[PDB]
Amino acid sequence: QVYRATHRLLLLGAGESGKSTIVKQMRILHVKATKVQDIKNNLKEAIETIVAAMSNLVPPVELANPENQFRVDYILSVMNVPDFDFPPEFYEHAKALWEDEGVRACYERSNEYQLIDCAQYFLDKIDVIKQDDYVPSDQDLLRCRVLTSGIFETKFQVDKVNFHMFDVGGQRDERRKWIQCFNDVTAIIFVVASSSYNMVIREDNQTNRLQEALNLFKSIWNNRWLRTISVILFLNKQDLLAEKVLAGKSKIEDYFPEFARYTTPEDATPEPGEDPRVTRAKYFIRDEFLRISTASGDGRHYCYPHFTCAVDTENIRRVFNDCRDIIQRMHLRQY
Amino acid sequence: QVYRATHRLLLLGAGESGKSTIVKQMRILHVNGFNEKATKVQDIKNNLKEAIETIVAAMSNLVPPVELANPENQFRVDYILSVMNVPDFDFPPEFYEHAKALWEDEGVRACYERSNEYQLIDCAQYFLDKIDVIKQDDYVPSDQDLLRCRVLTSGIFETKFQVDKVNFHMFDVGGQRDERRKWIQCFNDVTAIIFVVASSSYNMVIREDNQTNRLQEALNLFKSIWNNRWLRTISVILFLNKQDLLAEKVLAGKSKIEDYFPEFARYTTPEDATPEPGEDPRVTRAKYFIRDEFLRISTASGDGRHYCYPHFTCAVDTENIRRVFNDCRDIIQRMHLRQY
Ligand SMILES: Nc1nc2c(ncn2[C@@H]2O[C@H](COP(=O)(O)OP(=O)(O)OP(O)(O)=S)[C@@H](O)[C@H]2O)c(=O)[nH]1
Ligand SMILES: Nc1nc2c(ncn2[C@@H]2O[C@H](COP(=O)(O)OP(=O)(O)OP(O)(O)=S)[C@@H](O)[C@H]2O)c(=O)[nH]1
Ligand SMILES: [Mg+2]
Ligand SMILES: [Mg+2]
Repeated sequence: QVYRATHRLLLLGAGESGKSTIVKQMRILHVKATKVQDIKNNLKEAIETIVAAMSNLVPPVELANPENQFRVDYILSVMNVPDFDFPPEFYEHAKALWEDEGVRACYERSNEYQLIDCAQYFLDKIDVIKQDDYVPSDQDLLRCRVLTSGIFETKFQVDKVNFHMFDVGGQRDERRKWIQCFNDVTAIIFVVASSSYNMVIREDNQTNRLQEALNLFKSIWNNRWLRTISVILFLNKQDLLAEKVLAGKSKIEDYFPEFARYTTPEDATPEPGEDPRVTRAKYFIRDEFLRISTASGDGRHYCYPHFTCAVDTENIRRVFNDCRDIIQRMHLRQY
Repeated sequence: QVYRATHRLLLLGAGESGKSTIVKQMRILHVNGFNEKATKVQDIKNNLKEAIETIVAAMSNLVPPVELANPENQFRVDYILSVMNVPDFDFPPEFYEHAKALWEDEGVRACYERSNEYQLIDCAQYFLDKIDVIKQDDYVPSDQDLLRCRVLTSGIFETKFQVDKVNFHMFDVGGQRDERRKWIQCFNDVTAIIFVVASSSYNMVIREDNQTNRLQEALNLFKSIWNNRWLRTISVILFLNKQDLLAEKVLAGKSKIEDYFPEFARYTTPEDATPEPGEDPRVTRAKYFIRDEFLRISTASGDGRHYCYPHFTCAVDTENIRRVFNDCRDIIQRMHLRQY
């Protein structure tokens, strides 16, 4: 009985797209020692990855300061070892490396390798993290990355209405377990890491990320079990997408040729003073998905897109509240 | 200094478009007070009287004229027409009963369905359906009753409210051609314009000259505003109002859209449409077409100095307004920061 009365929302999307970051935003709105481990862990992974990559790129990247070489040597030594003790000498080698113009130049070419999203975020606050009395903020916990293996349900009430939300693992190994969640689903929330148009998936290091998303979305929109189900599509990481468009170093055209003839829609509503180039790039990415969503469905289900930033509490509070009504509609449309 | 920190909003739009109704929603949602209670009951009564009189007055004046389903209902029509212009109408028990008996007459209903050929108020059927409730001595208006009620706006009224410790000064104006002269008094330091369009009026003519199409008047008014010199930098949040009335009208198909806006016959529902679950494709098509007519004007000038943010609304529906206005708060703040 309570079963059918529940608003059952299923988060889907590839890996590192923004799924658990959405759940975290839900707990902060409607609902620590291990967490500092995870934050310290992300911090270690960030630096190892950058320094490890310098001598593997083509052309390779060398240190701006030859005298930093011993620090590279340390980082690479303590690479994959058992439960690392995080000595003080770790925090200073990491900081000094991060300030090196060559370590940075390798960071700028990070789409050529597999770097985590929180990388810069955490590297900018090594001095805060290292303190004994350090207590992670709400934002730190949002940025913190922990890969999801398994199915995690999160229950929360909003204006007296109850929601049960399912977070899954995004990578390929995990997609098998998804079918275990298809029962009585009110709405699917599909998340997209929009800024990843110039990157490749971890699984095979060949498949374009944005492409993987488009296919996974195609598979979802046409799934035998989800014919009736409507999809709320978060075109996420708007902040990163913008920055990349404004940096102008990696072009969307090179990865997606069709963008060359693309023109901003007549009904595109840009943010106050938003650069025209951002507008175009963000609406292009949107229209890549709507092509798929309009191809089938026969009016049995619909796609409702939104531009989001999963790490922005006020953004996720706004977009989520603006959906509470259609979700109710969809639930009554199921009865 | 306090002047520059507040969020100034200006309700623009034609007569009977829905401006005052949006204002009452802001009060119901953000200000304190159940209701003068006595003055309003009188307004709702006047509303009821107008609808009934208007409908029957029209029967013989329509072409072809409509006749009573039951001829025995003639003394009723005779009464209604005989108390047309009484200034201090006492509302005797006799009024309510004649009104209720004619409203159930198939012929009067038939003339109601043809109200786009004359001038009938929005709340007609709402108040006529509860004539019984309205006549009791202990009759007190519900929120909905107050929202459906129609009073002409003759001036500028300001409503101040707060959401999340943020202050909103909202100015309501008169939409009829007569009042548009006063509009410049509110153009000072305005943060955003909310423009209300009565989507459903595609088949009606304005009161002022009984000739100009209400939707064309709204369009022309929007062009005037969008291209006004004092407003070159002020953005417009477009409320496409009367969606409930639009859908009814379209689902009935008794008066076609193309018959008033010919270009509709070659308009195709955008790829990016997001219909409500179980929405009739016809409805989705009509409502986007109307939205677009307005966007064609907004995208023809402005040069990045201001933009248009369209929304589909039903002002008499508190949840609809609550939701829509909340969705707007962040860009209203952004508009203000952009001004600094
Ligand atoms: N800049 C920025 N970072 C974001 C945004 N959304 C997510 N991230 C960051 O990206 C990372 C990946 O998101 P996360 O929630 O871990 O992905 P996921 O889809 O749950 O990953 P998985 O379980 O399938 S492997 C986290 O570090 C997170 O803080 C966003 O909009 N902007
Ligand atoms: N059913 C329905 N009625 C509506 C809607 N919006 C407004 N109305 C009705 O339309 C009528 C006019 O409302 P109002 O808001 O006063 O117009 P206005 O813009 O203030 O008009 P003016 O002051 O310029 S003359 C009222 O009867 C109101 O109840 C809506 O979305 N649906
Ligand atoms: Mg996850
Ligand atoms: Mg008014």
